[PDB]
Amino acid sequence: SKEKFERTKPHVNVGTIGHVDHGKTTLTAAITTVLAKTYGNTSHVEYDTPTRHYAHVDCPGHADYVKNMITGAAQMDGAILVVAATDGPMPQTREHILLGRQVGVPYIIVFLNKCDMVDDEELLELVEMEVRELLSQYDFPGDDTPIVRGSALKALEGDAEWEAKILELAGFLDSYIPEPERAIDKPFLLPIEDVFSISGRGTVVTGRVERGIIKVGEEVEIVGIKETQKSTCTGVEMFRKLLDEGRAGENVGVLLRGIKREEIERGQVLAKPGTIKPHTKFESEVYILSKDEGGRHTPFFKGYRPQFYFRTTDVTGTIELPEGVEMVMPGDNIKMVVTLIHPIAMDDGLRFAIREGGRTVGAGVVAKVLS
RNA sequence: GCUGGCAAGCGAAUGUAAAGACUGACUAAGCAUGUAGUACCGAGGAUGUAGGAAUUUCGGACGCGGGUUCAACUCCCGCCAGCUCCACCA
Ligand SMILES: C/C=C\C=C\[C@@H]1O[C@](O)([C@H](CC)C(=O)NC/C=C\C=C(/C)[C@@H](OC)[C@@H](C)[C@@H]2O[C@H](/C=C/C=C/C=C(\C)C(=O)c3c(O)cc[nH]c3=O)[C@H](O)[C@@H]2O)[C@H](O)[C@H](O)C1(C)C
Ligand SMILES: Nc1nc2c(ncn2[C@@H]2O[C@H](COP(=O)(O)OP(=O)(O)O)[C@@H](O)[C@H]2O)c(=O)[nH]1
Repeated sequence: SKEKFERTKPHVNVGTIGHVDHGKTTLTAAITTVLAKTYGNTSHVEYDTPTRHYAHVDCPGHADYVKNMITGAAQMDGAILVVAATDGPMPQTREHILLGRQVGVPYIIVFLNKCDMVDDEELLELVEMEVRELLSQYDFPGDDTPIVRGSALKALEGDAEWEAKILELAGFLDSYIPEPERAIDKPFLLPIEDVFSISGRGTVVTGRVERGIIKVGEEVEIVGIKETQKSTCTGVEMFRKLLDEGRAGENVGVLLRGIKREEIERGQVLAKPGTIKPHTKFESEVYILSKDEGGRHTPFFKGYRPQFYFRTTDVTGTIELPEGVEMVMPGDNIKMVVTLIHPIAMDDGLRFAIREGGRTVGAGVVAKVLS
């Protein structure tokens, strides 16, 4: 809160969701150190590339942390698959790539650690070919993707070769990730993802601005679980730096006045007044396929109670279908009505995720609202 | 049925009552194929192998949902209702 941030080199979000205990934290720390040297839980570090300013999100690679990882990847603009070159693909890596494809991460860069732990020039190529084949078979891009090999912990050790290699890694990261599209057309909207309580400052809510801008001193409305209320913003900041306005697409922390830590939970949205209204039941078309798209095999019936993940959080919901469909067997391209317990401010065209038993069943697009 | 040959009175003895074949227009009365009928049932005949009565039970409900030992009413998971532990300072 002592640095006046300059809105140059537009913000781009990059997230590392690589394999567990394969060097994600070490890799991001090494990247930050080498960039700050040559240029002068979800860990949100930042670094200013000469091309663009990036915010690096090291997400937890644990399966049980998938719920917050969903927002971390939806938050994310470019994925970094961090994997060891001595073990190759893993079930955890496959789950992570499936989640990334289901959340819609366009650009992914593969990094191969433990390059020097292997005294050969064929095993590294074999594992690179294997991961490339995995990407090409799991609906991912192919030979037009920069694949990065090298050591993630020696990048911090005194060297020159690996420093140059990681600098080249950062270069094509910023090359392969062009200027992203921002949605500052509609009024301001920001889904909440974390809450902090600053002693002497107050409560601050973190998140990626979905749309619109936030000027210092603007009135906004909290809409979400069990509550729709009003508030005032004072002191827009980003990564402990002074800001003047907050564009859309970057993870920022907005300071709210008259906010209670227990009263405000994750799942709500800070919108412009009179824009969106929370609803508990709405009509949506489902896009489940027969068997090979996450959906189950046996022809289940009504009363299904899945979690409907949204931009922020999820909630257990019920589904009702119009007459003409005796069963709700997988293969549901039809429209139905979904009722949720916790009301969340929603708009037409919203894309949500249907999940159950730790696996995604199908997608859904909001068609109408029944309040 | 009027008549039909005549006895019987015109108010007397007092009546055999078969009704199928054959020609053809057939789409019964333009118009597709005909000599007995493929229709229509309703108290005329039959199904009784399967669905209705009893009779063994499958179905359910211990929070729901389902991929689970079927013996599930906690044999595998995601939630939600409480207890605890921390991560958690734009
Ligand atoms: C994943 C949960 C959270 C997502 C959040 C929301 O997802 C979304 O609502 C999203 C809507 C598009 C959503 O609902 N996703 C969540 C739910 C739905 C899932 C989406 C997308 C899919 O389409 C039916 C999606 C995989 C789709 O398959 C296509 C190809 C198939 C790939 C293979 C893998 C699959 C499945 C598979 O079963 C499979 C296999 O076949 C062989 C081997 N092993 C496998 O395991 C293509 O790759 C498309 O991408 C939006 O992206 C929102 O922006 C969001 C981020 C708020
Ligand atoms: N030998 C070797 N070890 C590595 C390399 N990259 C990462 N590591 C190991 O990975 C560990 C760091 O794991 P960490 O990032 O904290 O786990 P994660 O966050 O779940 O990915 C370190 O102890 C390193 O020994 C590498 O290139 N070579």
